Parts: sequence; structure tokens; C-alpha cells
Amino acid sequence: XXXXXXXXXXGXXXXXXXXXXXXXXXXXXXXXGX
Repeated sequence: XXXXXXXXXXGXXXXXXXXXXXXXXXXXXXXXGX
């Protein structure tokens, strides 16, 4: 967590989603799974 609750649940932050790529950040973190 941290970073404003992971950017309010995937709203942004995390260094810009780690620069993007990476399969869309693992498909949006498992569609919100983790």
C-alpha cells in the first residue's frame, strides 16, 4: 500500500504504473486482484 492507497485503487501513482508496459501492469493488477 502507501502512495495514497495505490493511487486510490489504480488511479495513477506508483511511478506512473512503473512506466507502463509489463502486460499493462499485469492486466491492471489482476483486474484489481493483486
